[PDB]
Amino acid sequence: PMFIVNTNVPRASVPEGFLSELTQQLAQATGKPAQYIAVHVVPDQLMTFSGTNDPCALCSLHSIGKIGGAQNRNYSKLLCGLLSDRLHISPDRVYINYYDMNAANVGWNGSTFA
Amino acid sequence: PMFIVNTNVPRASVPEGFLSELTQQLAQATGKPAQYIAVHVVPDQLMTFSGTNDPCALCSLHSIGKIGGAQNRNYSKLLCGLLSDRLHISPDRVYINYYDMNAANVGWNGSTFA
Amino acid sequence: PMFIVNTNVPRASVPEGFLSELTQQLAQATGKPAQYIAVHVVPDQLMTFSGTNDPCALCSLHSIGKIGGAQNRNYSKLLCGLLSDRLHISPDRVYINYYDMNAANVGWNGSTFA
Repeated sequence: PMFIVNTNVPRASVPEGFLSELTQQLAQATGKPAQYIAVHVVPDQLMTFSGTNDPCALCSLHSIGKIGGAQNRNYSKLLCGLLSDRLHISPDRVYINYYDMNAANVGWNGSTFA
Repeated sequence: PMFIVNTNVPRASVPEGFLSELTQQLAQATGKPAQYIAVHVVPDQLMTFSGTNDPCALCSLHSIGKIGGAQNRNYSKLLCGLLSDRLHISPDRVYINYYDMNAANVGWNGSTFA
Repeated sequence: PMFIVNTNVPRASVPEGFLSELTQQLAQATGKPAQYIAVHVVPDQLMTFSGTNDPCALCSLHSIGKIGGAQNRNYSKLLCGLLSDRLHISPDRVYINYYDMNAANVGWNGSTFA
């Protein structure tokens, strides 16, 4: 899976460890091995949410499978809780787009996974 | 809805107010209130279009519903018009990918819209 | 078509000429003009793969058609080979998500392709 976070919080506010904690927390939550988790954090972005420029985040989680109604609620609880606790971004200024990717549409290692 | 613009136009060429103009022009054309609209603008990118590095932009609009061929041509004329009057990017060097998100695949506020 | 690469390799490590190369190699592999190809490379990113900060990349290829089993396998050989020879990223630390876009969902020149 891959998790991307874009945020107007500044770089010096993302705590050491934050990527490694999202890696291990996502491997538990998705049940995928940690070796296939990628995390990407992009601070200091020019963003607005609900018309204001208070701290906010736009995120994406792509996974082959493990995407659905209850699971994505669970991911939002986990990921909005870490973005509030670690980055101090209120949950109601976070969006997370979830994508259930087909294996034939994810390249890795020179081939795809179908 | 969430609108993202990535462009090779430099930061200082992106005028103040441009994220509020896209917020209020999206809430009028999508019909969704500004509370739900997030906008993210990323200047100074390394990007080419048709092979050349004149001004260009790659953008995405994600929304739960309100996405279709004729709606998307309305959004394309309004957003290409703001990118050409504000950022002076030619409309034929702009791509906008539109995504109709299922509510269960959008997280917000620690849960999801399903 | 549009190809985006996000990677933690530094900007000075990207060959000057790498976007032109990717334009021309994605016009020979998708079979599409280089006028409608857009390429975007984002170095120096905060990202991890398998929980370590060794060189990695998260990419996307979007195209109207030309996207499917065989073609995605071919693009994964071509583009994993390019990022390993040019940016020295190991193919097992690259993800490429492939998106077959409906023509009605791609805006360009103030309209959509359908």
